[PDB]
Amino acid sequence: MKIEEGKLVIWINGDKGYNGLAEVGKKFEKDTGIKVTVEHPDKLEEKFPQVAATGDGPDIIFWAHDRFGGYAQSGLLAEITPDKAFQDKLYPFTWDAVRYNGKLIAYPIAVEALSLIYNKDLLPNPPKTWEEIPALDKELKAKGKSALMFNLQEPYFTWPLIAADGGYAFKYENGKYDIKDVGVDNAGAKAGLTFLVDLIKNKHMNADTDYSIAEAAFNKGETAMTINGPWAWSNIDTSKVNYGVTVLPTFKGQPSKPFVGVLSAGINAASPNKELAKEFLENYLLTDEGLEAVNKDKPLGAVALKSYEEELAKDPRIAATMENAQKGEIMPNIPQMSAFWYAVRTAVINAASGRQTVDEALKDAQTNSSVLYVGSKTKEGVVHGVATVA
Ligand SMILES: OC[C@H]1O[C@H](O[C@H]2[C@H](O)[C@@H](O)[C@@H](O)O[C@@H]2CO)[C@H](O)[C@@H](O)[C@@H]1O
Repeated sequence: MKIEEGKLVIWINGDKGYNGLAEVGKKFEKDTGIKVTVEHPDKLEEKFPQVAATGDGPDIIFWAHDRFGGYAQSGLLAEITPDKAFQDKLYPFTWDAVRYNGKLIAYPIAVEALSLIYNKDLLPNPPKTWEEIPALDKELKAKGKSALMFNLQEPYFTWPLIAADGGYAFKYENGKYDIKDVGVDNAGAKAGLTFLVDLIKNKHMNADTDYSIAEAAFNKGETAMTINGPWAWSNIDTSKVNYGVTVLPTFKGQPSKPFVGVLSAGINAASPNKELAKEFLENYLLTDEGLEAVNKDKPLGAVALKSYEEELAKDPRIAATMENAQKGEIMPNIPQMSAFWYAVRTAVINAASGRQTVDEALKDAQTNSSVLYVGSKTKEGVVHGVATVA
């Protein structure tokens, strides 16, 4: 087989606590002799389905739940078999996130949402509104700093602002998402993206800023604010910055609405190690000690495991995560999410760079948002012979 029998290969995004996860893997190996190798490939959410479609890849894939319906529909995921006693250990909300066509398709790990992160020494009183950011930036620029830097390459980070005044992905009614009813080019979405583009045109932000650039600037103390998730807190702890984590600014008086993700672990349908993967996930990772090892590396957010309590008091950063999560919406897990995200990525990048107007960018994204992975689609070469055209 392509996937090696008798070991586990696990893929997780490079922003998460892969070192802590590897520690859990080493404990599994110490107890059972089964080697666990953790990797963090680039473009994971795309690499996984490409390799899994050919029966290759990791035994276990970690990503937010929104990608998993597409993976399931394409036959890339094993059926998971947690018993009732195991299911009882995790919050019902988190199982809901990984339920697709009635089946649980992955193990939920933790709830993630973006928050506003700010430097208390530069900015003891962070802005309550998006609208006050230009004036704040002007003052900071005179002091050799800037107001705000965050990743402008992934639409996840701009979505909270696009959604604030009325943008939405897929309409949800009567227990169903309507894939023909998209909210990407409505008045609310246009208002939010226009605000973002104005920030860039007015030199308060730079369209080229990505995750690494924003993190480096915030953690060096060059910018007063950033927008990020729980995984980012570890590096800020290491930094010299005295930081707060708080509610995102409002726009037109309405809350920013981050899309809430549940980090989840799926088992590759091609894996010959499905029972090993179940043992590892249920009995090693989704335990107080397992989650602690990952969380101590990079924070997970609000974990799915009911029993977990490694602190004496609440973590105010988690409280802020939850406040933002409650203001936002849970991502759909439907297969159409990949098309939505590709479309909105294009719109934000093109509007931010000036390649298109906001109206044109969102018009296209609306059209483009409204099975995914099979060998004969995902293979990089041709599958028919040239002779066929004769
Ligand atoms: O930007 C589109 C992207 O958004 C989400 O990905 C997040 C992920 O959920 C977070 O955990 C964070 O760590 O990384 C990503 C942002 O760069 C969706 O989950 C993903 O499918 C989508 O492509």
